[PDB]
Amino acid sequence: NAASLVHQPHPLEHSWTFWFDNPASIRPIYTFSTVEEFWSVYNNIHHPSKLAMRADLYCFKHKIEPKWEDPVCANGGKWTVNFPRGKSDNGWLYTLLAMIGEQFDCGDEICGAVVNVRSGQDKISIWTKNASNEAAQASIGKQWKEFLDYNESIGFIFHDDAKKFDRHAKNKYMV
Repeated sequence: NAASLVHQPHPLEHSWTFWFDNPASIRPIYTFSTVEEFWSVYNNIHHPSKLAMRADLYCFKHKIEPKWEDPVCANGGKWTVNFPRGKSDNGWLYTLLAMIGEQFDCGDEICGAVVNVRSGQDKISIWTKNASNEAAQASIGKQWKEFLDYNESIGFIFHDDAKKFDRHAKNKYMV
């Protein structure tokens, strides 16, 4: 009946799923496919300023698992930004909105994002596919900086390098 007609949800291009790792143990917690479901879920998950130390909160396209070994992610990598502890809520929200709104020019390459809550600095990363496509990666990085008003350099780390070297993995690209 007209009830659904006059209050119709606004579908997203993709479905997305939040995953959480507490402080193989990464679990899916909320899926959403519309703008209204996004805000409903976002308003019931803690913002990073109220997540516990060592928490990782991921938002990935439906059916991409946030693991280096996932076949979509395997040859990919990540861009990373840093924020002071407890000062990452706005950057997280903008990152989410840019992703789910398909605002990136090379938005095909995006897998998802994650916020890592740590003492000292919080980190946010966008995970992408096809690490070796430097042009596409640089487009994403540059465009992300512009969305955030971020004024520092940001680096891209191949998943292959993060797996092999650990803390010691270096940035392949910077922008």
